[PDB]
Parts: sequence; C-alpha cells; structure tokens
Amino acid sequence: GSLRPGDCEVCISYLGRFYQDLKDRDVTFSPATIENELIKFCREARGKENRLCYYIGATDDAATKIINEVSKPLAHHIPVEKICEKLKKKDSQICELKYDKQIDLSTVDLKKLRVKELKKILDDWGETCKGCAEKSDYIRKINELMPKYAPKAASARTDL
Repeated sequence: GSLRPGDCEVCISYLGRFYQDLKDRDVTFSPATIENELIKFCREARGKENRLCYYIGATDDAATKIINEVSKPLAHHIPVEKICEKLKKKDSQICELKYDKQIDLSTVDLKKLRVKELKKILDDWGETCKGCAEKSDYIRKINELMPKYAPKAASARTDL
C-alpha cells in the first residue's frame, strides 16, 4: 500500500468505469439521459458501489439531488477522477466505505481501559481468572469470546 491511512478508493474504482461503459457501447448520451444511467448502474453495480450512490441521489433511499454534478461532465469525461475529492467535501461517509469500513472499539478498546473494567467482562460470561497478572492476560482471554458475545444480552438469544 502507501503511507496514507485511507482514501475515497471505492468512488474512483467506480465513477471512472461507469462513465466508460457508456461511451464504450456508443450510447450517444448527451441530454437528461446521462443522469438516468447512474441509477440503472447503482442498482446492480457492486455491494459497496450500491452505498456510495445513495449519497449522490441514484437510490430510492436518497435525500440529495447532487446527481446533476455527474450528468453535466460525463458526456466529456473530464472530472470523473476528481469527482470523489468533491464528494469527500460533501461528507467523509462516501469515502469511509474504503474497502475497510469503521468500528466502535475506537473509544471502548480493552487497551484504553483498565484491569478494573476487564475484570467484569469475563465475570459477565462466567470465564473468571486464568492468570490475572496484567491487562494483557485479560485482553487475550476476553478476545476469544468478545466477538460472538458482542450482541449478547440476558433477554435475547441466537437460537430461540
């Protein structure tokens, strides 16, 4: 990879091939046709190419009309790479698809916490102590049941 943490890679993986399939078939697109093509694209595109398009306006779920900023230039193929750098400024959530997504541990990660907090986790499931000398000994035996029991509660099940 590179020194960057992340980028709008899903959008440049998509806009720059979407408009290309238009002129590749010689669709002769020019009027309000172009804005329509984005929809029939976004609805079958790919699992992440179905999420970036909700923010532009090509889904039945959208709250936006910025799709017109794609219909003007597409006939000419000019901004199709840099479009994603302007969508990044509409919101980061269009780029956060990232082929990497996001998690909630960024404020509750066992490494940020204390032994006093971790001593409850194994006790809520019934694991109890297996060494209990430092935080690391808790993190590692918690991590074995942490994902499966992330949705866990007293009043719900996975096999009812």
